[PDB]
Amino acid sequence: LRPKLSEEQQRIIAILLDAHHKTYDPTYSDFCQFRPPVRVNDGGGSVTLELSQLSMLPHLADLVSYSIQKVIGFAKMIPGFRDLTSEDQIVLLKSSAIEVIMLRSNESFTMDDMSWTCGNQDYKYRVSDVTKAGHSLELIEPLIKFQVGLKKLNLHEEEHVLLMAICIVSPDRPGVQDAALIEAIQDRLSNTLQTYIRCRHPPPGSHLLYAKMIQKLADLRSLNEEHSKQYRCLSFQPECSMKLTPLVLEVFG
Ligand SMILES: C=C1/C(=C\C=C2/CCC[C@]3(C)[C@@H]([C@H](C)/C=C/C=C/C(O)(CC)CC)CC[C@@H]23)C[C@@H](O)C[C@@H]1O
Repeated sequence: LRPKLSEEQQRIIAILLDAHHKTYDPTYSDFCQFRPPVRVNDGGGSVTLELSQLSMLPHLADLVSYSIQKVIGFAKMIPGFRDLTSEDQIVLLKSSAIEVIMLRSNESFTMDDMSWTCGNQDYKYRVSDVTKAGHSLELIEPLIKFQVGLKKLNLHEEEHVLLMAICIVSPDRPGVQDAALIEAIQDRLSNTLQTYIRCRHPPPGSHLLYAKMIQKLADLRSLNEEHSKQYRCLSFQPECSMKLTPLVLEVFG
């Protein structure tokens, strides 16, 4: 059976599409306002050098901070999000923030050269730029693998925004008070996505896609954990906090 999207489901999708268009600039016209990217000579990928300089940390910290502000705006527009207590809202935003950033970044990721291209050469981020920000291959390599796998699913924008919404409203986040409400909200998003795929998504791969999408959410949890480990070590570097921003410090600190 392939039931049609209900009126409510169509409206949910329309709201999510609109929320993403208001919170995701595909021209990347605000990036010049961030602290400029600085790329030093580190051909050897020296952990010591990278840690002593962190030349890309200020720029990427601003990009991530800017993105967190956009994700918050996006979340507030998710049907049902505002019915939760602010306490539960904060908990969900903090624990999913980096996952949504990795998800939403897929839009700027290109398989031409395995990089995130955001306009001109100055705003093209490769593996080497991330190591210059203080992170190691243990997080970077799986991150790239994740980006390629997500790209290959060739998701419609409707499925892309539904996945980010589902990612944010997870009942199994450490610290949630009303897990039942959150689960109710997530199920409504999940059924919408499942219905949309069977309904609007053409073959090959008509089915299976949902499972593949749910699996990516699991993958994210792992990246979340690894990023968290590396951020901690990174905060051990003296004078590091000044290279970040208050928002990043509170969300990952
Ligand atoms: C943000 C974006 C973005 C790209 C994302 C990138 C490319 C550079 C390295 C990033 C930022 C990784 C990287 C491992 C995370 C780095 C974060 C560093 C910190 O640990 C702070 C969390 C130190 C500053 C995660 C996503 C990825 C560009 C646009 O698509 C909008 C999106 O919305």
